Amino acid sequence: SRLDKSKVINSALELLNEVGIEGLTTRKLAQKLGVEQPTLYWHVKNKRALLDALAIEMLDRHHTHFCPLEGESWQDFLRNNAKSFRCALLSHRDGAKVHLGTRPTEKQYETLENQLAFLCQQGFSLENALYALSAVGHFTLGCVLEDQEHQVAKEERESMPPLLRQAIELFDHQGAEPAFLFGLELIICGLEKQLKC
Amino acid sequence: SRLDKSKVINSALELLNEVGIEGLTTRKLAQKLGVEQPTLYWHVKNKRALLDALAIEMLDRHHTHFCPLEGESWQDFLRNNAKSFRCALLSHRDGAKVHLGTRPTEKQYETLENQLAFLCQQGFSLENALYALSAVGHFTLGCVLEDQEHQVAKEERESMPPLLRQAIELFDHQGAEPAFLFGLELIICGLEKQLKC
Ligand SMILES: CN(C)c1ccc(O)c2c1C[C@H]1C[C@H]3[C@H](N(C)C)C(O)=C(C(N)=O)C(=O)[C@@]3(O)C(O)=C1C2=O
Ligand SMILES: CN(C)c1ccc(O)c2c1C[C@H]1C[C@H]3[C@H](N(C)C)C(O)=C(C(N)=O)C(=O)[C@@]3(O)C(O)=C1C2=O
Ligand SMILES: [Mg+2]
Ligand SMILES: [Mg+2]
Repeated sequence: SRLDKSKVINSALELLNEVGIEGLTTRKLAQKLGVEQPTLYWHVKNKRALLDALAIEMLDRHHTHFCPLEGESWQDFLRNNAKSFRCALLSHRDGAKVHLGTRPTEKQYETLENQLAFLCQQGFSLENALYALSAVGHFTLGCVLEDQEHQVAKEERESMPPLLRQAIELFDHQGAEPAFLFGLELIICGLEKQLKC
Repeated sequence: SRLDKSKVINSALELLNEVGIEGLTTRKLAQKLGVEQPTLYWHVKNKRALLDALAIEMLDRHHTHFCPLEGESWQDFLRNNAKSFRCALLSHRDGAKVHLGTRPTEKQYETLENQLAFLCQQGFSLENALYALSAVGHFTLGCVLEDQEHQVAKEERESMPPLLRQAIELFDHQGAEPAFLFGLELIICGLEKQLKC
């Protein structure tokens, strides 16, 4: 044990994959680290705090499109931002659940301010620009949550009208990705509309 | 004890409110009913099955706009359908989590077939019509999940750029409802677009 925040979060990320969000505990975490449970406090207070750092960490590694490139349309940006957010959530077991209920923190202030200012100078009012953000985040979270639940819920469970069958089979056969890429693009047309004003 | 499925689900709905989704168990349920745990099996196999019935029940009571009224635009219908779905999820503690990962069941076949056929005769292809449905459901679920988590997550936790502050305060001050009504309406403009074809 070199004893590191970075090693704790690494190890916690692994443990999340092993047991998932409900089964994750600080007790189980220290044991995986081969340390006593008081020691691990020097890095995490408790489960919520641990979960906040896991959520933060998943963005650090995977949410790469947190920032607009100039010349890149706001439209492409809401697109690539949602994509990498999605990508962040999917990176681990219960990724979307680990994010749920988190809020902006100090180290995101600059990223997030830039995010609203980028939209604003495109001509969205601050209000619509923050609603453009929540619509995309709510929608993306909704997709990954359903998509992520699908598997554990299919484990624990065991004939119809032909259009419904066709619809389910089309839905089932096409991944989460198209269902995701589709709504994403409906939201972007709503916003292309709104902005025209 | 008259011993009823209807009484079990009533009582389970109550228990969900008391302890929430993770703390709900069949063990805790029978004890609330004043019965032994074998007895309660004659109505529910296990937690997943219980959760499926709770999810079903919340739609029965509250998801009233499951069906289009002719003369009612598809647009008004996707609107009122999302609204009452939302309404279903919010009706109980962890309502949105209880739905997560559920799938269409036999008694929904007629409702749901009608739902895709209604859109189809409006001129959506089956595929887009099922994507119009998932976009709205994913988005609605994403809203209520975040909205529902907000409170428990605020219990268990403890300064910034002024536009971010303004954005948070605007966001915070305006309920979940506007953030919800907004994305909903972006999705509907995307679909008003797509259909034009
Ligand atoms: C293909 N078909 C669209 C599927 C496929 C997988 C699914 O997991 C689901 C659907 C239909 C949708 C219908 C949506 C609908 N609406 C968009 C809210 C809806 O009215 C209902 C309902 N029972 O009225 C659903 O079951 C629903 O909430 C739902 O849970 C679905 C759902 O779980
Ligand atoms: C007002 N502002 C938009 C708020 C308010 C409450 C919130 O709970 C949140 C935001 C910003 C959004 C930004 C979205 C952004 N995007 C739409 C995916 C985003 O890029 C980030 C990010 N850190 O890059 C978020 O924090 C974000 O995922 C997020 O978690 C937010 C979030 O949790
Ligand atoms: Mg967030
Ligand atoms: Mg569903």
